[PDB]
Amino acid sequence: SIVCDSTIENPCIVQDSKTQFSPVIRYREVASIADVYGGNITGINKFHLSGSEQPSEKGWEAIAESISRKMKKVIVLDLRQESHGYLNGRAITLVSAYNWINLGKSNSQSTLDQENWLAGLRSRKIVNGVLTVPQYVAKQYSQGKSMVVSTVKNEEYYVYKKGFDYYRIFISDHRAPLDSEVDALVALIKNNPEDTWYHVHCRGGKGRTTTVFAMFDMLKNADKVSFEEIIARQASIPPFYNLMVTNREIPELTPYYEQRLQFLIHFYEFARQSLMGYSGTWSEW
Ligand SMILES: [Cl-]
Ligand SMILES: [Cl-]
Repeated sequence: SIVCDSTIENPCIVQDSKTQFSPVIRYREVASIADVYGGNITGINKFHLSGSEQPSEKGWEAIAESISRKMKKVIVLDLRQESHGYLNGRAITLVSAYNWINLGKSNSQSTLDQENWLAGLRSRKIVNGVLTVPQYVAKQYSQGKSMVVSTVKNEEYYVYKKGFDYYRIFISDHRAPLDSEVDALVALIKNNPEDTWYHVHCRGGKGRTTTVFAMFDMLKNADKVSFEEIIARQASIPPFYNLMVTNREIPELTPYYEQRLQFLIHFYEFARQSLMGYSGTWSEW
């Protein structure tokens, strides 16, 4: 064996949930923008759209209860390209630098690599080297804990138990979606009833989820609401993620945030033209 070092050759097992019982800390519902935002709220209040970070086992119960109270088919939209799953009910990720373990891979290969990784853990009596986020950030690669394996599960296990559907859109962390994934999101929305509830999530519940919320908003409203107002209103509810802000916590990620913003500007124009009569796909546009 080898202690991890955050390279694609020797990636780290990082536990995202403090425990299997940890609460959801970036849960929000897009429709609440209508109750909070002081600008243009046209077209917001009828969305059936919630989002979060990656839940713990118990977190899925909280999300299901939140959705039930608001309520229709529910689709959980996992935006994560990177391999992830659960070890004894705790959310875990296979982490290389900038959380890009599956960067450049086909979606097929990303799934195969995840399921092979999880199968390897599942076959062990004990898993070693499980880092917390603070330990990973501090590069304390050899200070991870061991866990006696009770269960190793993918997200689908928990989502299906709640009677929800699962659909994966493979977006690299900190980046814009690729054209295939944009087409897949637009089609998913078109191909399900207008009343469908989507619970959207990524790893941290920040950039990817907010990007997708903005895309949903543009697809419905870009012909009547300005780009500026869409982005600002999506920033008005917790966690207050403003897609305009491209200088964030990690300076080395600025290029990707900038490219994501340019994507959003182009998607806005596509969405507006689609509401004005353009019948083709994003890739064709
Ligand atoms: Cl298992
Ligand atoms: Cl406006």
